[PDB]
Amino acid sequence: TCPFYKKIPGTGFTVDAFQYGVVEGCTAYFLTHFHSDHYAGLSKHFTFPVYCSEITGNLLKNKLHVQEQYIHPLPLDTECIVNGVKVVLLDANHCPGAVMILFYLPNGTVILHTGDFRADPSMERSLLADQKVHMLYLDTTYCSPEYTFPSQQEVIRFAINTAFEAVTLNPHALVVCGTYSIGKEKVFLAIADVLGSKVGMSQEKYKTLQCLNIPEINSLITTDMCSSLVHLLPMMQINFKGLQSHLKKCGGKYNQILAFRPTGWTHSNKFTRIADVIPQTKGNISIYGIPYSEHSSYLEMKRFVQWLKPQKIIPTVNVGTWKSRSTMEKYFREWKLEAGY
Ligand code: NI
Repeated sequence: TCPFYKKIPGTGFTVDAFQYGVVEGCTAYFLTHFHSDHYAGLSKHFTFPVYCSEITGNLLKNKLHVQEQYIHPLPLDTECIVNGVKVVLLDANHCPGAVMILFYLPNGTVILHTGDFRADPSMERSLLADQKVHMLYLDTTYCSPEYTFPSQQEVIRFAINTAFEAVTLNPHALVVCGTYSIGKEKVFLAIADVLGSKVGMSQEKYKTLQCLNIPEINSLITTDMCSSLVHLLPMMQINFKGLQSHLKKCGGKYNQILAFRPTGWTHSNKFTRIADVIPQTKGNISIYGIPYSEHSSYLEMKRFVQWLKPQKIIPTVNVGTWKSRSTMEKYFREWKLEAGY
């Protein structure tokens, strides 16, 4: 049974609700982005209308096999009518294809559903500038003041400088970057660009990247591993055993691995500056964990919400415990008393 925070009142609409069978009353199923917790349930046997971005629709067709007749892609930043209701899709600054959805209800209420997002001041100059929002369905992944991490640009600067220095010292070093979903592609693309290399990967990951409308992608990636000195591997292989086993497969071309694990937040964030990050090392293998986030920090979240001034907030993440729900409600009331709405 579908929970309340995935339903849009006054409509036949649901958001990120594919794991509950046929939802009674649902005439259109929205999908915010192609991450497994959100698409859980979709397959080639789905027969209801799915609304999404172009990039998410390319992934639904090629990777899950959903038939074409049930995929409804919408352009971004454009007023669209769906089943008699005006909607807009906005860039969520999450992974490729990720959107927020503005719903203009027949009774005059306006609802923003963030999906998953990383709030940014540039959102204050989108179509959200133009009118009031009554209800906010909010990605609360990092809604606590301990969740701190740097800008994506600082993190990429660290990764590029780390890789360029290691390979310039040792032209026989290989760089490896872990992945388990779409998102975070700037990590491996920026490193391969500084090294003058294409990125090598499996056929399955190449297929996924070919769905993402990245300009000039054919110049950036390949399935020919031997030609490449930046390789992608599944995240589960990013450990000393997995990486040893990978170096054997390269036929004595390389004598050192430098590997990156993009994570979300980790408690090493509470003490260490990005500058000061050190790897885990065994022998000719070193592994860096780098805090590249595609969700809002506490501070970015609070600024967005204090600017938007919603009448009501419904969290979509951390909703399963009384303590998490209570904690989030306290911060929403602080923010409202501080800013005066
Ligand atoms: Ni996500």
